[PDB]
Amino acid sequence: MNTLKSLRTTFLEELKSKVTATEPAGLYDPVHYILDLGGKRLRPLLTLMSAEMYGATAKDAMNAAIAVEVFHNFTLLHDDIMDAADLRRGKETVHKKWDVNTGILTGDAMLIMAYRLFEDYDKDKFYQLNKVFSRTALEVCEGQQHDVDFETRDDVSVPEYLNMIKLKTSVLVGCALQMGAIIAGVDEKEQELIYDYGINLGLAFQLMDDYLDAFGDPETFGKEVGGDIRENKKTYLYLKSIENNDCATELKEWFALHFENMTEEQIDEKKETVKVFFEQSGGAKATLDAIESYTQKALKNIEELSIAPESKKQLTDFSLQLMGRKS
Amino acid sequence: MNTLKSLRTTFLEELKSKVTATEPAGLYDPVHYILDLGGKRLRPLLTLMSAEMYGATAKDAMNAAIAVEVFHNFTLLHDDIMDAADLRRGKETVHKKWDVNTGILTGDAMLIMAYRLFEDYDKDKFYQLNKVFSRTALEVCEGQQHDVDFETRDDVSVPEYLNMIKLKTSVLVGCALQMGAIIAGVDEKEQELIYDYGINLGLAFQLMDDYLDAFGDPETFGKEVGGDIRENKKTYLYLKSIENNDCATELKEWFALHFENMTEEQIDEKKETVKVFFEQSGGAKATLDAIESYTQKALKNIEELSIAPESKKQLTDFSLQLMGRKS
Amino acid sequence: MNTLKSLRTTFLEELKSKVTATEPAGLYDPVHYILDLGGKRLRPLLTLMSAEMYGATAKDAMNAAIAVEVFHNFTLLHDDIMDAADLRRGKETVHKKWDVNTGILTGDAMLIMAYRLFEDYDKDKFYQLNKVFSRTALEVCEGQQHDVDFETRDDVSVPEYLNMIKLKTSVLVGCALQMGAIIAGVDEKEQELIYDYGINLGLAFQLMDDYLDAFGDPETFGKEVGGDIRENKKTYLYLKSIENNDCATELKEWFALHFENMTEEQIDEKKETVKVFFEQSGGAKATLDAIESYTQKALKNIEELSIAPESKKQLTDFSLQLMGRKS
Amino acid sequence: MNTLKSLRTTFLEELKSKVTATEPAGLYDPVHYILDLGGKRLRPLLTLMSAEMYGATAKDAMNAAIAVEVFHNFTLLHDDIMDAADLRRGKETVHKKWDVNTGILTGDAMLIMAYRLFEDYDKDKFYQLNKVFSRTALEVCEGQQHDVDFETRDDVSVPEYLNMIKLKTSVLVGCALQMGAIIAGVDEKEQELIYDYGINLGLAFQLMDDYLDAFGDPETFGKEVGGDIRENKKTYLYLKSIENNDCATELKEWFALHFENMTEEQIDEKKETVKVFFEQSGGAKATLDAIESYTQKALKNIEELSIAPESKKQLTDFSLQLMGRKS
Amino acid sequence: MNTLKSLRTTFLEELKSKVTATEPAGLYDPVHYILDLGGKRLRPLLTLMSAEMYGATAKDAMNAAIAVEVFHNFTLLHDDIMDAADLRRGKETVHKKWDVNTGILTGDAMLIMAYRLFEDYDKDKFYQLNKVFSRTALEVCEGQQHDVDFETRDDVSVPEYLNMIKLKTSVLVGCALQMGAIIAGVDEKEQELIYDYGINLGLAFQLMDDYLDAFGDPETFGKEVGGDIRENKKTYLYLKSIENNDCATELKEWFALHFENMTEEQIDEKKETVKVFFEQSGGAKATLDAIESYTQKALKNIEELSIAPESKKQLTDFSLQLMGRKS
Amino acid sequence: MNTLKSLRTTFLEELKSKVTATEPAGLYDPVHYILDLGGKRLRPLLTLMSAEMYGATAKDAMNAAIAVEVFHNFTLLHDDIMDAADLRRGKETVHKKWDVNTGILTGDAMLIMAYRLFEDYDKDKFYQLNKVFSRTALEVCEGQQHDVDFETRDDVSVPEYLNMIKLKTSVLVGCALQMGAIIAGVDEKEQELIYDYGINLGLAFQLMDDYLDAFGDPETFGKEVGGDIRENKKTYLYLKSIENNDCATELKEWFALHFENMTEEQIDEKKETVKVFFEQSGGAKATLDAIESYTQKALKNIEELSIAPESKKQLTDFSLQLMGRKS
Ligand SMILES: [Mg+2]
Ligand SMILES: [Mg+2]
Ligand SMILES: [Mg+2]
Ligand SMILES: [Mg+2]
Ligand SMILES: [Mg+2]
Ligand SMILES: [Mg+2]
Ligand SMILES: [Mg+2]
Ligand SMILES: [Mg+2]
Ligand SMILES: [Mg+2]
Ligand SMILES: [Mg+2]
Ligand SMILES: [Mg+2]
Ligand SMILES: [Mg+2]
Repeated sequence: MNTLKSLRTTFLEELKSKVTATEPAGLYDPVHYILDLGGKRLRPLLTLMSAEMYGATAKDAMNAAIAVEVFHNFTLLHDDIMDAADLRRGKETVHKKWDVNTGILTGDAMLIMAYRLFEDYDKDKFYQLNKVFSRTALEVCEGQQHDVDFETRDDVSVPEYLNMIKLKTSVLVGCALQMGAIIAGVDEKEQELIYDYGINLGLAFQLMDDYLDAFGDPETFGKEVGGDIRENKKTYLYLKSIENNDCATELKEWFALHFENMTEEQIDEKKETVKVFFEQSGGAKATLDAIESYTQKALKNIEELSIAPESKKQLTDFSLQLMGRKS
Repeated sequence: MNTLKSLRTTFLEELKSKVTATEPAGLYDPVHYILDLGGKRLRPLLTLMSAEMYGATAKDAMNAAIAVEVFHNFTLLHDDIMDAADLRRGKETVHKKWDVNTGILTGDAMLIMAYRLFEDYDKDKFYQLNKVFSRTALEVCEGQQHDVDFETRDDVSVPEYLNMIKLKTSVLVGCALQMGAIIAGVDEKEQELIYDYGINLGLAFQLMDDYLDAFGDPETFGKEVGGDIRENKKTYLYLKSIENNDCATELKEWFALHFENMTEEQIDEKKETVKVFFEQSGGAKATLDAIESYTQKALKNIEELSIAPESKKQLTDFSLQLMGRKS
Repeated sequence: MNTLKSLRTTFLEELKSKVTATEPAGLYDPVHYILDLGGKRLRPLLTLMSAEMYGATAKDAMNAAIAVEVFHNFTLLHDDIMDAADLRRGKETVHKKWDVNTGILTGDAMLIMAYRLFEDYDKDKFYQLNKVFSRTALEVCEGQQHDVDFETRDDVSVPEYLNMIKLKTSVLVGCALQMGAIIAGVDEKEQELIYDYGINLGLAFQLMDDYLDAFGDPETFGKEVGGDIRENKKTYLYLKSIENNDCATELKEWFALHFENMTEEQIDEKKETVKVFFEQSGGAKATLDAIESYTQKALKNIEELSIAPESKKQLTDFSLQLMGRKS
Repeated sequence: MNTLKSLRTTFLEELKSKVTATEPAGLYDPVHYILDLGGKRLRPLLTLMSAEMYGATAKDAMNAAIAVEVFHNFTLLHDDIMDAADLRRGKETVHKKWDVNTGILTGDAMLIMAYRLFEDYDKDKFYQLNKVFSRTALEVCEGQQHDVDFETRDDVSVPEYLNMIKLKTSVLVGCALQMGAIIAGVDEKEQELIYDYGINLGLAFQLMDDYLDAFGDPETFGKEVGGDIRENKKTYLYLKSIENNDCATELKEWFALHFENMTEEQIDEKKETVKVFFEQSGGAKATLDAIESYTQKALKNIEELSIAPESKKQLTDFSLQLMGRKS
Repeated sequence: MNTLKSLRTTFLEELKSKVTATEPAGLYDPVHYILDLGGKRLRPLLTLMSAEMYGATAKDAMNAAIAVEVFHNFTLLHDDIMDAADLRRGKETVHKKWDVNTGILTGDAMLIMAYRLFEDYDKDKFYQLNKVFSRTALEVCEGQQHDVDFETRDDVSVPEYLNMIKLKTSVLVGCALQMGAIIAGVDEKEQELIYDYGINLGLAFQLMDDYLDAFGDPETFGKEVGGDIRENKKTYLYLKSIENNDCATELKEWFALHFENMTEEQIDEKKETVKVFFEQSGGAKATLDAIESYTQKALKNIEELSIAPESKKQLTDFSLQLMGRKS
Repeated sequence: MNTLKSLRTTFLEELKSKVTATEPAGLYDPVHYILDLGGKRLRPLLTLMSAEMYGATAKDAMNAAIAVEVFHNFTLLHDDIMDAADLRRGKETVHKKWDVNTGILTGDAMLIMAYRLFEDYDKDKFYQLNKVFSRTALEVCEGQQHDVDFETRDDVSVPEYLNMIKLKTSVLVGCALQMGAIIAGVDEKEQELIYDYGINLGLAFQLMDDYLDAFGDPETFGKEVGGDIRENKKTYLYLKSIENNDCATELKEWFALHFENMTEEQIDEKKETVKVFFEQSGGAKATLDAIESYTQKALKNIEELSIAPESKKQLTDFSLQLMGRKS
């Protein structure tokens, strides 16, 4: 496959070229805004990489890659509204810069624009793309609802948590890879194998996000360190920490304090104290083990793909780099 | 074609049978709720009527008919949020019964469920259905944004108003008819002719809604009489009324008072006084003329369709009944 | 027994004489205010009537009678806060005239002042008075909590409703009568018999309040007609109405609309429509039957009391007058 | 007397055993919650110590000791509502964890449960317990109202401040000791002597709390340092500081700034600057002198009690330990 | 003097000609808006009438007449903000159409523009105009503050009420007349005589407004009937009504209910009931007597002015017409 | 001229003596409060200095000097309301200590009191004082509106910014000097020359305030460092910084974040980062150059005044000291 940097450069050129709606501005200005917040564009690049590895061009896969990115950004726009997020990537969220009604309607327009980007494909690929895309989009809705339901549950199991993050953050990784495979004309059995890789990669990636939310390096315009702790989100780190009967009661008591009932200094003490319980309980290590375990499962999936050994080496290195390890 | 009553009965059976997602309840309970608020189901029945007239069965068109209804209800769910509507058809809106975040996410899930209802069609019809559906859905978003933009404009032309209501309320009428024609295997030229009928019908229907909002018979759990007046919506009735230099200045002055700066009795006096200006200006008659004119255009479209004369008589009668006239 | 009018006159003299705390004004001004809102003073007069019937004087029972009234008013003060009531007996509630913190603290001071009014009794009666008073006060708290719990339950049984109104409104009727009996030196078996009368009377009285809330004559500064309907309170009238499978579904649908999602006219239509369902279902008649049935049970209790036949005739007439019937 | 640690251990066992109401949970769950927030339980242990010193057992005094603690916690529950406190002892307040209406009603239920804990005593002690308890409870209400009244007064005298803290925080110390003496069968003259000790101890203790609010060691989940300063509470420390005509004008000017008109850094500068004025004015020393003076008065009261010299040594040491001094 | 209608016509021409500032629009657009709300322009026309009667022209007095109107409108702009008025003369208030900050700043600009309209006068008249204008403007501020102070007083005397309405509404009537006299070159003794007429006229006019607020004919876009009653304003009508010991207690009790604690129907019942107390107490008649009495005092002032008997007849008729009587 | 310190001492004596209105307290208490917040009283002292330099006494100019200070404080009172300022000079703003309505009405009373302080001047000076005062006051209103208009403009030129700060902060400096010259009997040509000095001085002074807002030394009860940055005020520092095409895009992006969408730490990072862009762009130096340039223009104006060379040396030194330079 081409280098990430080469694919990203082509991708950002083709994005500007294929997303051109401008009028009415009240609808489309926020689409250009959210697509211009930058970053790694991991999801669309999985589509291009999959395509190349299986014999097609980036150029062939490009409209589908752009659908994936438009879709993902549609989810961020509605999610920022539902989560009352003020900033995304150091910039105002769409509903803050404009208004909530703009966020609702523009996000709706982006989901539809994503579907439209499939229309240049032949009838057979068009059908296959729409089918895995729609199943994935509806799964992402279910994952969102599960995550909301967990907010008022005091009894969430690790299996239920892994099912939720699979639907909410991993199926679209699978889907992005599967779409490149569809464009290359690969069969269903092969499509499912690359999909499965995407599931294990996506689960490792999200478990890593759970870990770094608590233990990650602070960035002022980056993700707040200890946001999950402050908001009492029951992530893999917390769920594993409370399996230890020594820490469980005083972890549950920290997770009973709302941040609106607390001063800055109380919130910071809660983050330092809960971080220490995460280490001492074995929860932090159990989280690093689960990330390691999903990454290995993803590497074994790569070994079984019908792609050239170069392609497996590139994918194996990309997977290790994504998980902050070295090649 | 079968009778409306026969099609509606089959439609409500097939709706219950084909929309079965139940878990998670936080996502899908509101889908069953909004689909159970009743009424005429005009849009899906246009799909079934189109199908029958051109040779297919209701049963063949049914999944597409249900897509149309799921789509329309998705738009009502987001619209009720954006318009802060408390009631729909005498019952609490989804965002009032549940919450705004439920309305946002459930509406997203309904748009995706609509797309999925195309999946049993052959690859050729699947392609055609998705294409006219997506273009229609994005047009409905544009119409919504235009209607929002008109709120802060003091200078809206009749042409701009007719373009907005075409996108917001008529293209989906066209689309519902065009989808039945696609299922019957009709060609693009014929599909566009039935689409065009739907445009003229949909414009007549919406101009009728503008008229009845001011002059309609009061229903307590029905549409408020004078809601457009209270909210200073610049509808066809107002736009034509202000063409009269005798009424224009004191109509613009009534339309400058926000209802939040007014007592009940002031609002009622504003409605009675503006209603009288609508009559005396010629605006009310000009609105009835435009409804009459669009209805005639729709009747001429029916005369040119490639359908049996029975089918034209049934459609001609359905069009007159819809516009509160007699056969 | 003396006439109600004679007892009430003595009672209001002794009230002014025995509740004299004035400083600090921020605490005690609201006590004088709430005790001066007038009405029938039913509860304290039951204490005086019980005392006389069993051989003691009004004067002997007076401090205990005043405790009962101070207690009852303490409950109204906290209840007006918890129910967000703006007016009581045509005048501002304590928390509206002053503030919520005044309502909380003054109500606390009134409960304690009630207990103190027992202190002139001999050690034996003091003990008995405190014991039935405290059990009654804690039962009234439980009844309040049950009524709150019923707000979020869709499944309340008639037995659970009768248990709630017994605790919330009837045990204090029983208690007021039992306290007069204690002051007259009557034994526990007799005390319980008059208590039981008070339970049946209190249940009849509250079932009558449920009936008149819907069907009572309007008083502008009196209880709103249809308040229970507007607030979707599941009272005996509603619980019996929904036993009719013909009315049940559209009663439950009316009871799903919050009044904050409705206009005045929608609220008035809901009250007229639900009132009609109450009649047509058999719920209204079943409510009048239950009032009749509790009143008869109370009359039989009177026949078994150890009091002079005069005393039974006076009590029998008082019971019928209270229930808006004739002697 | 037994050791504090031994009495506390027995007390927490007997508390769990004698406070068993669980249904309805909406009423009683918050009672178990507030009684489980831990700490020294000073007030109930004064009751047990008094009992032992005068010849009775802890076991005899236990129900009365538990009444004292239930009473005190009832006051904290209403006080946390009226003061808008978010946390108590590092945990959410009842009105934050549940709601305000829960706090109002559960607190009412706790006052009544306290009264009920007297019922196992003989009629003579029952009478005496209820009488000093009720007088104390009503005095605590008056002290609360005085403290509220001082918020809008610019003219509060040291005598008026000492009278307020006596009613609000000291009479219950007196009362707790007096109740143990009543259970031991001691006479009124002796009961008043131990009561008086409790008054002087309670005044020393509260003057110490005034001192430590400004000058105490910071605890993140403990009492905020400088809360009285931030809220402009006119405590003994401020009242003595303004007797100095050199500091008075700029102290009154600091005490004119609301914390809602200030940034964190302004609040911290106000606390550092006012703390310095407290030292330099002589106010801090005058506060330490008043604590010393009340402690000595309490020690002289101990010398005059009719108890064994051991008992006086234990009480003398307990008094010095409470005031953060050594034996 | 010219007819009111002739003076008003010249006045509205000269207003448009002499108030021409347009940029920046954010400052001056609201000046044109508030000056275009129409009505009788009584105050400026008093200036023109005074001028003519004493020998000058309307044209000479015009800039001063316009100052008076600009001043009066400046007071209405700030008053509408402070009173939270939504409408003025059937149109949105400046702070509702724009914002509060616009109302504050534009009103400030209008006071200054008023002062500037004196600048074409000779140095002697300029001095005299500025002096009576400034004293009047500061008196109007004092009257406003007194009216605010009366809101929290339960003890307002008729003398204090008459002093307040003199400052708030009458001194500017006096001032407008005095300014015309200054322009005609009249001496101080004569200027004070016409001023005094204006005081008695202005007091009659305001007492009439107090009367008509309760008893006036309803106009939907006019002054609310019973606004003073709803807002518990202690006007001459209420102050005289409570002199009757028969009505006083239940009038004070009606005047204790805030309209925010009341339903529409309670407010309407309060207005009907208080109106009846106003009649039956003698308060309504005492108000008509005071209006009659001030009008007669004004007529006697006219008899003593140094003007032609025509001028006295015109002024006498104008005074009677203003008070809704006939010539 | 006398020393600043000598003039300030006389000024504060004469202020206390000439501003004596006390009743009603609700109107005048806030006038005494805002005039007692201290500082340099630059503006009134310019009036006294101008008077002395041209031959009059301080005593002659004093009433006009006090008008200037009363006027300036009137503007601060309304400005603190419109800007929602909580503190002024370390003390609560008038609208926070009292209320907004007090701020509106008291500020109105202060503008009128200012005008009244001209009344002891002879008719010729009275006329000249009123005329330059009123033109200045109306210009200050226009400058305020321009500054408000700039909040919603993305396109503000340096010329438009300099025009706004001239009207908002410099014309009153000119005016204060011109009034002293009028009192000394100087001619219009000379009056305009001292006015012009005041314009250049006032522009230098305000450009210095723009500079020190970003780069000034922090004072806790002083002006917040980086307030203009936090509020995205487009001051000379920002306008010059964005002329550099290297910094412009990321400066505009920082200036797009509202502080309500940011944490403390994000605000502090924004201030540090924007401060660095101000230096590196050349904007900071260009601001120091413009201050230097206006100061030199002011020094040249001093050289051309018709005053004694002493007077020019004193004024030259005062100008350099004001701009934080040395003599
Ligand atoms: Mg994200
Ligand atoms: Mg997540
Ligand atoms: Mg609709
Ligand atoms: Mg519409
Ligand atoms: Mg009641
Ligand atoms: Mg009830
Ligand atoms: Mg505490
Ligand atoms: Mg305290
Ligand atoms: Mg008016
Ligand atoms: Mg008035
Ligand atoms: Mg300033
Ligand atoms: Mg500025």
